[PDB]
Amino acid sequence: LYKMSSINADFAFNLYRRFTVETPDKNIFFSPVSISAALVMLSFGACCSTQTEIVETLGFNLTDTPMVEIQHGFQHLICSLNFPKKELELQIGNALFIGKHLKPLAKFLNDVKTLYETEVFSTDFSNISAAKQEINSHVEMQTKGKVVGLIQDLKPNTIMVLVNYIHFKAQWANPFDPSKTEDSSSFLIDKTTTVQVPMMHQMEQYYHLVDMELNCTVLQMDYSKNALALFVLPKEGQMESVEAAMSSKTLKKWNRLLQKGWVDLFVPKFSISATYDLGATLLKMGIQHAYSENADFSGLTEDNGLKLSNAAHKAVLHIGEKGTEAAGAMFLEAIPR
Ligand SMILES: N[C@@H](Cc1cc(I)c(Oc2cc(I)c(O)c(I)c2)c(I)c1)C(=O)O
Repeated sequence: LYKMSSINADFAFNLYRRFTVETPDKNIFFSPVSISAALVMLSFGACCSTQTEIVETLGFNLTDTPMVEIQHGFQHLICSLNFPKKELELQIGNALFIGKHLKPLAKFLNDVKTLYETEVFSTDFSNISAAKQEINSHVEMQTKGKVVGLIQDLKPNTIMVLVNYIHFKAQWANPFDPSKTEDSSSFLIDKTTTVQVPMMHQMEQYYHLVDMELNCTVLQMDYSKNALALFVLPKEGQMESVEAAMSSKTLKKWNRLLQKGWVDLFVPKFSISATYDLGATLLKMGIQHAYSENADFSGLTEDNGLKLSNAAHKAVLHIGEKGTEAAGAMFLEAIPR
């Protein structure tokens, strides 16, 4: 419901915080919905503690939201996100690359295809090089060329890869005039160091606030339809404290407090990318049995013949005068159990 949105948001912020620990004072950029979607999809085929660990790690309490409701919730979410929207490109889909010799349950396959935007491909993982290339170029195509080389290394014993992809392209409700963009303006990257970036500039009415508790400025920039960007600008030295406070509760607070008024606004034009090896992180967060010799994916294949081995994510962002283009992909790799 809006219950799910609250849970998924808090998962995003907790995972975000894990990243600030693994790569401190560095660019962070990921798609929470992509990561959550891949794991939920994996959970559809899992049983018992293997299944429950995955959803609990995603933030859910199975007393509050039974397994079945979580499944239906995520199927509804991905359907809604993919629903045609004028002036907005947003697609999120998944692909299952199944080994030639695996015995996937027709139930699992029919379910993910009908209910979870899944394309299924029979894959010859005995040519591990060609398989890696096939999967990479499919993710590349589905992300409109924006996510290149998702998979760097694929284990020779790989017998299944689950991939989720997201592509987003939208125009600002109020685009910037490139004739007002300063070619070269300073951006502070640490206390004593600046980099030069093009700085877009406009004066318009925007929803905004100063959080008096957190000492950050929050700025909402709408896209032309069904979407928005939130920029959170901490006071000097206050990034750590703002990061600690990010939560669904904090977003709900801001939603009430944001007020539309005139702002003389300067936003950088830039592109960034980020990659994450997620195997160890997901284990630490509580996904354990999925990796073990006693992994229970009895809902996926006839012979419960696999276990999770690797996971990784790549995401890219561009912001310019016209709008924003962002893409991401998540993969989970399985080997014989
Ligand atoms: N106020 C305008 C603009 C706005 C939309 C969203 I989406 C949002 O982000 C969240 C995220 C979660 I999770 C919530 O529970 C809530 I409430 C808002 C915020 I901040 C502001 C609107 O409503 O369209």
